[PDB]
Amino acid sequence: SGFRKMAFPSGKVEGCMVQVTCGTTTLNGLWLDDVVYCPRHVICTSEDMLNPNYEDLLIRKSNHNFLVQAGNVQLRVIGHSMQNCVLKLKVDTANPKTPKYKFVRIQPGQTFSVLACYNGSPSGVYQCAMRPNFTIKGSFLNGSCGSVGFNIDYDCVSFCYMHHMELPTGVHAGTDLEGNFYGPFVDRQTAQAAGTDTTITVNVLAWLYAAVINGDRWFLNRFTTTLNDFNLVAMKYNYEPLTQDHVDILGPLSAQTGIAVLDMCASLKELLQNGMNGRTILGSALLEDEFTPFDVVRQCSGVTFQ
Amino acid sequence: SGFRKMAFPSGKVEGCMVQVTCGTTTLNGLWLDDVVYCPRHVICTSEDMLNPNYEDLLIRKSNHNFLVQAGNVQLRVIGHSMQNCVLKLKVDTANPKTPKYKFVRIQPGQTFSVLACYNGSPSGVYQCAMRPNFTIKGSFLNGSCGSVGFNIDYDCVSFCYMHHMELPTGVHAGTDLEGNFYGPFVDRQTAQAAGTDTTITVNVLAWLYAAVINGDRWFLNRFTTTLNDFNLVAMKYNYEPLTQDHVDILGPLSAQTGIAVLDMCASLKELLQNGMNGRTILGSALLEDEFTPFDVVRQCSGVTFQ
Ligand SMILES: [Zn+2]
Ligand SMILES: [Zn+2]
Repeated sequence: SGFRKMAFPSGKVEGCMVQVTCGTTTLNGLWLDDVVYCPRHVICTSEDMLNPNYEDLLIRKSNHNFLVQAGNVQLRVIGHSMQNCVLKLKVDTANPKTPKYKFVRIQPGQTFSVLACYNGSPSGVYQCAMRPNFTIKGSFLNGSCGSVGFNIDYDCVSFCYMHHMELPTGVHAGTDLEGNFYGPFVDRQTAQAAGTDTTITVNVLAWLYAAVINGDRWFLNRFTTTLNDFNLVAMKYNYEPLTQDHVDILGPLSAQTGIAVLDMCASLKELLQNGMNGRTILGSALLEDEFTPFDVVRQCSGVTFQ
Repeated sequence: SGFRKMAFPSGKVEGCMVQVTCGTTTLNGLWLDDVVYCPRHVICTSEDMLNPNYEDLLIRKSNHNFLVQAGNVQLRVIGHSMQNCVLKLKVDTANPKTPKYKFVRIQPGQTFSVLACYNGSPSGVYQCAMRPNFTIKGSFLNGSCGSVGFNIDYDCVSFCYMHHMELPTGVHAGTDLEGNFYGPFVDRQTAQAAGTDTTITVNVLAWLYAAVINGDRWFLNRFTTTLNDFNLVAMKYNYEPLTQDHVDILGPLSAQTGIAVLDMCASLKELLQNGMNGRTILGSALLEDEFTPFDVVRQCSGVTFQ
């Protein structure tokens, strides 16, 4: 029993973290097989980030300008190229600690673990979610760029996020491992406002199921609702509209607990309209939306990873 | 910027996890040098846990009855002994992945990371705290016994917790790595009620400093207080009494932010007496007490680990 915000074990990713330095700028890179992936703004000075022309800046860089250090060992760079907003540094040595891995572009509402790193060294691991407005709410100080987000399925690490930017509002933006930003953001120090931070309804419901499974049940009520009726309430409270696809994904949790998805929606409706009256659910005083239905099933059954 | 509940990178501990089976019972062990540490109730049947005589049960076990598997490899057990509530299985092979390590018995209010494991395989990592009543609020399903809690200082893993028991109230009890339970709990399936779950005042204050550093400032007020006056309020709200030792530990955070410890206490006093009026601090709608002052300084400065 008990339910915690839980990150994936980070060892497989720790073995892939390297330091990348170009000129006066040092951030983190990801070493997989014989390629190191890092944010392209490693080639920028602080002044460059106001309006960088990355293709022109990269013309002034050669392979030997990219200093790559894996712990104490220096890696030899034998090629470099830019793919969207990431650089791919080809090195002459395959990472012997390369895990089975994939690159995946995640959807808003999906969760992943972040291994915060500085100077190529891991600092901590935590869980977060791709917000509907394509930001993440992380913990990143200067030097953390190139830290990555990931999911693990048994023995395969699916890399989904590379950190690039902090918005002036303190939220975070980054890319997939193909270098494409999530959302409209760009690797330029400019005005970039985030859209509405909408709540991930299907994740709140999954978390309510997790609560019931663990004995927090005070919020269950005698009511039901419909998708269209619930969504009128979701709109009022800046929740994502619930779809039948979401209802289907919650099916296993509905089956396990015997609480129909729409009955749980009616519990959520009352919590939105009335608040939590000074009480808590799973140690939280607000509705938590960074557990997916798959996260809940995983933690409530005890799935492991090779 | 940003502040997250962050666990230590778990790779060093992942390399120490093994599966231990005795008879029909399987849990987790910790393999360090040529010793495997696990809960002694691995020798119990479910029936035994109502009133086990561990010394009598262990007389019926030989070295070959302790099956120890590190991933796919079987370890050869060449000796066994009981130390308090843990078993020490001597094996014929030193763990080649043994990190620099220490065993430490932590104090209530201190935090640590837990690597939840099943069948010797890591499942997830999360942060938690030793509660003042010597329980922890974890995420442990059947099979998770022998999972460990730990802190990391640069390259040295300080192991502080081994999981043994879930109380009927759903909280968790365990031992240090010398086998001594935290608090009054015993490895017997009996009536064991936990004392008052008191809030860790010094940690709440540290977290308020973290909030200010990150721009959440609405709760600062025009007031101050004294230690004795604040503690009258702490008592009313089941908070730990604040001592001058706590004030001293918060000194660096006071110095950095320019907010005197007792002024922050007056902010906390008002939050306790008036609530949070439907607002949030660092994404929480309640006062968070599982960040230590050292946790806050670490995450706000970006310390890493070899
Ligand atoms: Zn950067
Ligand atoms: Zn057990």
